[PDB]
Amino acid sequence: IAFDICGVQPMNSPTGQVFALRAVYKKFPALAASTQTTVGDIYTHFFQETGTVYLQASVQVTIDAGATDAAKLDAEIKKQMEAGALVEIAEGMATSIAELQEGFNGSTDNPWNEMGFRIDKQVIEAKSRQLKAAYSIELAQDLRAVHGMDADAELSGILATEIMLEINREVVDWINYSAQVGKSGMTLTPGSKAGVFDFQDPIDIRGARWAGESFKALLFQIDKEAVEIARQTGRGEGNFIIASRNVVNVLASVDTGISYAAQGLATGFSTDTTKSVFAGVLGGKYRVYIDQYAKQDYFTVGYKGPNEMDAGIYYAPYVALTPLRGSDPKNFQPVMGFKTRYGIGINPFAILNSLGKNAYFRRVYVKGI
Amino acid sequence: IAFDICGVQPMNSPTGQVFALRAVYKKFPALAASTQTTVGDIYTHFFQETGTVYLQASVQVTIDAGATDAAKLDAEIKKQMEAGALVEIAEGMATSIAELQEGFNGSTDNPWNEMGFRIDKQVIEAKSRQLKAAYSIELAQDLRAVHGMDADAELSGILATEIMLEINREVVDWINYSAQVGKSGMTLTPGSKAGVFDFQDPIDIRGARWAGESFKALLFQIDKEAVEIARQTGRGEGNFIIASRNVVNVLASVDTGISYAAQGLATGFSTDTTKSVFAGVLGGKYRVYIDQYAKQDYFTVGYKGPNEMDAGIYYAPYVALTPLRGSDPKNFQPVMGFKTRYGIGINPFAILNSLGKNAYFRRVYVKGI
Amino acid sequence: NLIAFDICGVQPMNSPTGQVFALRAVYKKFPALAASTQTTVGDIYTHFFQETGTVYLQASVQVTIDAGATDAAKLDAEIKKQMEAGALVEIAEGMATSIAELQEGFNGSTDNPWNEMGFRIDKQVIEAKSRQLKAAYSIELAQDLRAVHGMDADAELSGILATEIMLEINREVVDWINYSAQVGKSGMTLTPGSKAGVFDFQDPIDIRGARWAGESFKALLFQIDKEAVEIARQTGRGEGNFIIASRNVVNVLASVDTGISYAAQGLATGFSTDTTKSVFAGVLGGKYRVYIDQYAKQDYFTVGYKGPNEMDAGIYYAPYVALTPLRGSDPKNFQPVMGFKTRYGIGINPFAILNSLGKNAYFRRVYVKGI
Amino acid sequence: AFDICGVQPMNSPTGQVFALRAVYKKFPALAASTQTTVGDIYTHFFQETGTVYLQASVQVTIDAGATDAAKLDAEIKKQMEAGALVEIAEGMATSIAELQEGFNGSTDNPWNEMGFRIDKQVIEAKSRQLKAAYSIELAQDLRAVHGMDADAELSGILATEIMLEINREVVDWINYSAQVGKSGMTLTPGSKAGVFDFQDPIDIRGARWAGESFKALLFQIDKEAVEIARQTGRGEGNFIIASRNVVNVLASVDTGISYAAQGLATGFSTDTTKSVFAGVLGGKYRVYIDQYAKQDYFTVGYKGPNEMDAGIYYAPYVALTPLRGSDPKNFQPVMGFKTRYGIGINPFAILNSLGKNAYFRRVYVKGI
Amino acid sequence: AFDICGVQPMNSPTGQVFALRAVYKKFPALAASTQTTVGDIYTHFFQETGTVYLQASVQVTIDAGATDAAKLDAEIKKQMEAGALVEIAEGMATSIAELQEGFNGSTDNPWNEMGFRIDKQVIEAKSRQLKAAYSIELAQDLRAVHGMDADAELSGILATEIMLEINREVVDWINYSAQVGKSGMTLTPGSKAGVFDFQDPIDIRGARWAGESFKALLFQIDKEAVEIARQTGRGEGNFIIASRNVVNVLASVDTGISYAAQGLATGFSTDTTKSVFAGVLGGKYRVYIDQYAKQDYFTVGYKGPNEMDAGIYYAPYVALTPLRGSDPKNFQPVMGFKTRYGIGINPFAILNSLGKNAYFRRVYVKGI
Repeated sequence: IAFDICGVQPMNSPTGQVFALRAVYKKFPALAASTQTTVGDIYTHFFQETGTVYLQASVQVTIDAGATDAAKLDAEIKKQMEAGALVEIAEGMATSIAELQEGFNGSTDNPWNEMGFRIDKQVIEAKSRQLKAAYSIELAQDLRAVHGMDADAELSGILATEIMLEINREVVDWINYSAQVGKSGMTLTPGSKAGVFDFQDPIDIRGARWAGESFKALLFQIDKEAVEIARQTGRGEGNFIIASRNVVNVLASVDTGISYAAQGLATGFSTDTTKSVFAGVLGGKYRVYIDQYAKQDYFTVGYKGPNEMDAGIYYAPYVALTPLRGSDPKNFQPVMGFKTRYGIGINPFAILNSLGKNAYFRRVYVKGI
Repeated sequence: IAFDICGVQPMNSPTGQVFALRAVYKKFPALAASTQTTVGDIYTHFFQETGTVYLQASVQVTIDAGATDAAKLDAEIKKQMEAGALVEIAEGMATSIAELQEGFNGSTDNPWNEMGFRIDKQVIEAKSRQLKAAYSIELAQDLRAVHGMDADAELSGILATEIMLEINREVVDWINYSAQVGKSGMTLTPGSKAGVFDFQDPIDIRGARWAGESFKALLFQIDKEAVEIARQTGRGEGNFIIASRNVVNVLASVDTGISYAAQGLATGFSTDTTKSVFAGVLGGKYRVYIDQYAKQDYFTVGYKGPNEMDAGIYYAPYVALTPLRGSDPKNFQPVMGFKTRYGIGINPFAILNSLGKNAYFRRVYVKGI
Repeated sequence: NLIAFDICGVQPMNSPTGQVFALRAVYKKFPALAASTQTTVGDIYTHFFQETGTVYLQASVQVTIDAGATDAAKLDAEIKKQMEAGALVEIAEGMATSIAELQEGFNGSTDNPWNEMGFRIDKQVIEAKSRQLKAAYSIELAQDLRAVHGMDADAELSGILATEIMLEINREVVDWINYSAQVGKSGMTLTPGSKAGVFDFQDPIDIRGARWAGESFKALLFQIDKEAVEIARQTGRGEGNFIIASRNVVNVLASVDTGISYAAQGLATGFSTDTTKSVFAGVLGGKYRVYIDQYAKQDYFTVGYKGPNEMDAGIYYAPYVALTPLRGSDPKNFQPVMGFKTRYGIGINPFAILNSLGKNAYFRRVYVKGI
Repeated sequence: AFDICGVQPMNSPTGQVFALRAVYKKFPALAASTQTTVGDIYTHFFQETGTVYLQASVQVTIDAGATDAAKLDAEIKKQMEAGALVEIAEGMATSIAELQEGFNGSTDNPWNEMGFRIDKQVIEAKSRQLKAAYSIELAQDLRAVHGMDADAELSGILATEIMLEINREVVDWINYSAQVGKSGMTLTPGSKAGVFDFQDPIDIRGARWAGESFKALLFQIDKEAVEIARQTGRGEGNFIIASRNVVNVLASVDTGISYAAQGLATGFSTDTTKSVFAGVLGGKYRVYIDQYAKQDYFTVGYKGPNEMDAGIYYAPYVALTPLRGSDPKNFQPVMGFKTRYGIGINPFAILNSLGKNAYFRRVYVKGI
Repeated sequence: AFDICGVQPMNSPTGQVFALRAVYKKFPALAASTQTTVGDIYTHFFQETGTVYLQASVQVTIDAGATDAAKLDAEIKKQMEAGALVEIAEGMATSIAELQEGFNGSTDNPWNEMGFRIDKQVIEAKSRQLKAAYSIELAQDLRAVHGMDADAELSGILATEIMLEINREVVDWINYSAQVGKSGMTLTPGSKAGVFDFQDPIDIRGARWAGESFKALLFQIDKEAVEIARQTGRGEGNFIIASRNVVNVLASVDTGISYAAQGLATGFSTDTTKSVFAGVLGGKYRVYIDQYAKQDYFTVGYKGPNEMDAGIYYAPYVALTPLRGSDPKNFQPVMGFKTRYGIGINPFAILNSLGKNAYFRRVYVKGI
């Protein structure tokens, strides 16, 4: 039943389609020897080391007029930077120019720009899941005769649960195939291991002591992943986490009164285990699932809007729990099960071109728990 | 009453039977010199140190075509890895291939959809148990004369308590016998001692500082056992813990106010002791009961579903607390006593097929408390 | 003014001599593992290692243990490897029980296996043992206590003395508890680096490597729980329900778990309005009802068990007489006396004072150093 | 992102907004042989480090033989070490000015204008507009396949995008005009003059782990808020505009300063509600997430209760006026909207906006 | 405006206020061969680290063969370790003094006295005035454009400013009459005699990061508060007046000491109302922001329940009295406000006030 998690847009035919709100997808004069900068303006300089900077003047200062040697010029600029005379910003300076130029050169013309979205569609097959039931008469006969049980019906209900669990696994698995590698690039700590959050590694845990602090550090990496999702998808920051039992046990220990075992269950001695759902209030940024089938130890930060076209992944059921019945006359032993067909969708990002591309999701390997 | 964690059903006739819902029960091309990786694709390489890792490309980078020296290749791969160009993931690869291959050329066979269960039944006798009061007239005369007591009325309450305790012991005993050795196989720490958790052993306690962290390390092993139960049963994570008083007190010392001492009785100066129930729920997940008769010191993790038929162990009280009364003329001392006939059951897993074999339970010996 | 025996049985007398009752409890060839043995999962074999005697090993893996290991040293080596591999698992008494039940259960019979309730239940005779005190005071104070303070003199002395005799009998009970208590932190309750009967806060072993007092104090509690368990096991009645401990120990215990003891904040706020320090401090961890031994001689605590039944204490006191007055004067100086006598009788669960000293299963005493 | 600025809406371009624009002593030298008077202040230029004022705590003669300035400095240094002379700067500069005014005070007629100029600006109701630009087949399929409202939904998206762009623009002007923060008056001498680097021991003041480090940024924020208070003459920063990284950091401290929200915390896909403020940091700064942050930064700004006390203005005239049509090159549908509002700024003398806006301080952030 | 001072409001200039102005051991040596007497206190000079005062708990003979001061020190030290001899310094001086004073007590004729003289100061109702200078066009536009009462609202600003300016002036005088804080009795030996540098281990008592460094300032504040009690004879500092930076520092320490008036922040600057105390530092000192702080600093001061125990007096005579007219030279309207109040301090003797007033101690701040 792990479909609330994504868009569904159920099909009424295989191939068969879903929709997604796919996104559309520094010129400063000079900072130079003998030039007096003007306060509030910005000048550009290439340092002999580490490329260029863009510095805003706070001080109207003439910089080393005799510095025909960049080494001297660099030194004076550094002194002026220390002085606060000249201050470095990078992309933000690009912005100031863009705003400066468009403001001063603004005109009516007819510059209707576009919503930042391509908006697109996919044709998907109603991919199915199932294998043969094979159950006996005698069993069914005694379940009813002994306890008044509905026999086959109960067995069927169990089976139906197993179907949903297998689907849930597939949905999650697809997230974890299409998801981009998290804790990478824009989301790395300079001293990191490039993709693994190692609780025993001071860098990943930002120098944390005690489980309290290192656990918060994990959530911090999660916040970073959510931001990258916003940066690449344009739909806002990551809105959910799917994670291994180890990860949730850790995150559950952050903010304390957040993740639940649905302990009313245990209180009553396993009254309804509901092992298909989530349980809680971690932070306030991510909806969350406890992946009981996690192969080892990881988390993935995802996103989902209120609109079904704003998932980045889709579950579009065509056939669900459609009963299959029969028997083999050689012994008349019965067949009871269900057929299903649902198919998946994945925002294009242009399965081979989905693997490692899905900007709505970032997958991180977890170590050290 | 141990009968919170077993199936009951029960029997209105010995021989006689119970039901049990029994279970039916990394290939990448290469990461090598001169190969330009493709973003999202996964490449494999065995390092001269560490061994094989699998890295997922984030960057379309040629891995040093001149790195014909495996040492040089390791250096280049490591460099690209540090760069975040190639990121290490472990289980992620195992699952990625499985879907890639199945998706690409999958099929359906003749999938009259199933549940991964055989579901079966076991015939049981109403195995008896019985106790005798074994008391004298002289005692009875004075309990009445001295305290105004109803003599064997009290002995009866004690005796009844004693027989139900013995029954409860038998349930626990069979769980402990049926349990597979825990902290074994899939649940071992490489430096571990095979089936025993030793609080003085830095491996078992994961380098823990003082009792606080060490006690939590025990909790950690318990969760690992609970998972193994889910893996083998196909039903779910352990729902209860049976453990020695030492272990329960240990578990009670971490994960806050879970296990209760029935503090109202302590406050009132032993108005009762009520030492006959589950102490509480560990992690909000496992009901934990005290093994009042533990042979050594230990814990057992077990699973119990909502269905009585999903216990792994069964108890069927056809006859219980039937009083006996009389005298024996040789000493003419009174006769008072109790008898019961309940029988036990196991999930057959084909007693001979459950001792040290039953998937529903895992048992670990505990040292060092 | 309190008995401080609210953790023990009374069974009061109607005559000296005099008696109490107590619910005294009544009180398989695993086949040798050998070279070439093909084990079977769940089966248990006996193995004698050249070092440290025997173990019992359960198969987790259906494996042959080196048929060429005719040398016990080789057999041990293969076994150790199989243990490292998780193939073979060591448990001792925990196995003895499974073999016993399988064998006894399978080969059982209706016959006549009626087992007894696990209780003997017996009685003791107690004389109304007496204790007594005198005021030993002077008349000149009685005269001026009245003239100067408006005091009732003798009346206050009487109250003081009555208090003292009650405190002294309560002290006597504690001494008997400590006398009879078994030594705690002993046998079943020892760790490998332990010191047999004493918890030392300056000893890294006792504090289990604790960081500062918070953790060290908790370590003391952990030892207390272990004591409670051993008591439970030996008496067959369950975990210790109360603690008697010295001022230093109690203050330590009250420094953890936030509110186990009453601080007597009403009393303190009002500047010692009525101290009544003859009362239980409160409940440790919500588990043990704890009383302060205001007369502790060394520094210590005793953990003990008490059921709801007066016959389930392990120690008994049967008040026959209390505060019977004395009045007179000593002609050697004609100074006055006031006084009291009590009579009560005490008992101890038989546990067979000869069978009491260091033998009383309901209690475990541990000394504490380093506070 | 207009509830953090004055609005003063237009009913005509040009058009204008109003703002509460603010209007905008020889201590005797200490010398050799001079005995100080306790509590008195003297001027002294050290050969090394220049001038300080020296306050006497001790009535001490400063080495009558100290002809050489080097000797005079040495005796002063010794007297300083001894606590006899205390080295101070501007607190005294004000003390003497007030002392002197007291001394030379006179009834006269010293009426002084409250320190305000109070002024106005003429503004153009600058327009903005976006179009749907979409294929008809898409719209036909959206409806035909799932009963979606097709072009109607695109219209809703577009209206949203326009509003987001307007907020974007307001932020961009704030970050155009904002002064450079973590500079001047708000620097630690060992700092990088404008960038807060979480990997840099100085910026984080040697903080132990993230908790303390995150607070260190909030401390820098308070320093910025103060500089704003000082320069505007109206009060400390009241709000923050920041990148998600910065907001997430600040939201990680002080338990509940940001919206805990706990309704979108463990479960699945109900909403994202991405149209609101993150909360109030420290109970002081209303904070909004810059969904278009280019790299990683934040700005601290002041906003008073009056329309005239924002330092920046947004004056809506026209909103979401629809466009409908098609592009004949392929006859594909067009929908869209146009708005008009216009902006303003405290004059501060966009010529006088760039890097001059006293109501705001912009800080570049890295290392998160 | 200030109102944490004595007010004793005047009904005339000159005109006066009152103030409750302040008036302002032969231990036996411990020695070789001497058996001590329990409870007695002996003095001993160790060859190293000066002297101690040791009280006998044990009647022990201190090594009669210790004729060598080095041996004597060793035995004394050992008996001290033994608990035989217990060390206290001034506490012993007090105990022996009491013994001596009690023992030799006599009526004689030293009737003692409250250690006060109590005095009076005549003060003028010093005036202050501000102008409006509002133009006609401004008024026409504020009414025409926003429906504003123009001059009336600008007047509210003007009146507020004269109130604030006086409040500022009162504080300024406190900051000059105050004695140098972090001086003498309140210094760390390695200090700079009056400035607290949050980056300097000496001032921050070895503290790690801003958290503990900031806490170290609280320590210095408590030291100042004590010095005030020591010299005033009336009590320890009760309040802190400090720069925004310092108040923010204090706010960050122990958290609940001061508040943002976060309801105003929450409501988007409904008001700022920052004319009241931020809170109470540590639950001990009421703390308020000097929004006009010149550099960066804090002053610790004492205030008794009696107006005459303030150390500073403000005795308002005239306040916020409006000016009305016009000026035909440009024919613009005339508005403004005036006050009269008068101030003074208790010097415990600005000529006799600067750097002298025991009620207050002022410290410079660096390194935040």
